[PDB]
Amino acid sequence: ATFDILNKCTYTVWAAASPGGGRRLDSGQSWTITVNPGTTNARIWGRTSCTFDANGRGKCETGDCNGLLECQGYGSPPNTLAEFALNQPNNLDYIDISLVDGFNIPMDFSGCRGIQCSVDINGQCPSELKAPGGCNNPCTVFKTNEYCCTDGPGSCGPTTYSKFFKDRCPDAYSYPQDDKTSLFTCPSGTNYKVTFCP
Repeated sequence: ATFDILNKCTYTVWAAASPGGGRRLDSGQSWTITVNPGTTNARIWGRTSCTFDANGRGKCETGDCNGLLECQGYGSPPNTLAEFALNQPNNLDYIDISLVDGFNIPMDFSGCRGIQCSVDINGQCPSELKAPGGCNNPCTVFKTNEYCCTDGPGSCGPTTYSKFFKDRCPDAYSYPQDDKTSLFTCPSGTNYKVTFCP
């Protein structure tokens, strides 16, 4: 599938993708990439307040991926995530927005359907979760089963912290096993758009 990633934010967002790399997107700028069929574990995100040298090495305030402009792996929370797995059994793509790795930039992720998390989550973030330039999931900050779901299927459920996210962005994953209301499919052959600050 092709993904068009567009920055509508008034500030620069350094877009990233696993797999795909990364690009500086000033306001209004787009980057289009191809992710091949069968790819799983994939994600697109944006990074805020980056500094990079002439070789693309540096650091971002949110979503940094091992200090590279061109990501070769996942970023550091908090980062709003567009997650996808392509061309899975029965020709289904599995898509979602996740806040399980935190929020940093409001996002729209569209394909056969539009999913959005566009609220001022940073401005309303609980003091327990606040991070420079974003809002961490409780699981990232507090390493307990109640937030992280490590103890098996059904061992965790919504918490006052997951609900902070879920009340505001009902369609995104708010805790690791938030599947029934956050996991979507599109028929395979769909193409996608990720928009920052929709």
